[PDB]
Amino acid sequence: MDIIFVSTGNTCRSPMAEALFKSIAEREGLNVNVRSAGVFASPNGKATPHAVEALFEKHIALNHVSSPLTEELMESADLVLAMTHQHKQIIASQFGRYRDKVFTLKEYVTGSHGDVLDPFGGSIDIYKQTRDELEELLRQLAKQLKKDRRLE
Repeated sequence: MDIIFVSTGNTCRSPMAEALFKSIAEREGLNVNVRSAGVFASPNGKATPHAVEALFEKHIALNHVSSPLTEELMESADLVLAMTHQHKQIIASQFGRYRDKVFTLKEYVTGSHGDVLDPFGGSIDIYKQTRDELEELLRQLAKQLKKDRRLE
């Protein structure tokens, strides 16, 4: 029931995923704790302006503080969903004890190997396309988690 989304900087995809998923899960009455982290994150970080603007259009306020992935986070998580395969492997090399909870978002939800590509430095339309890709995956993730008895 404790889910963590992980990207590189924890400024774009992963905070977007966390905010979109919180919104979706609350609509559906899922019992989840949602967090996000970055494998190379410098905290004190806000989400990027385009990430914030992309969610703002969907009436979601992306108020976020960037955070590094910690051993404490890895331990409390039931599921760790990485944006790309490279993230998955980086997490696995640093937190090998917890590899069994780490999957890419696309592989966990769709069964397909695929990455959620980095929008950083891109235009607002790049971010809106990332938002839309994420929302689709996350709506499916929400329906799937409904069947997980770990939701208590």
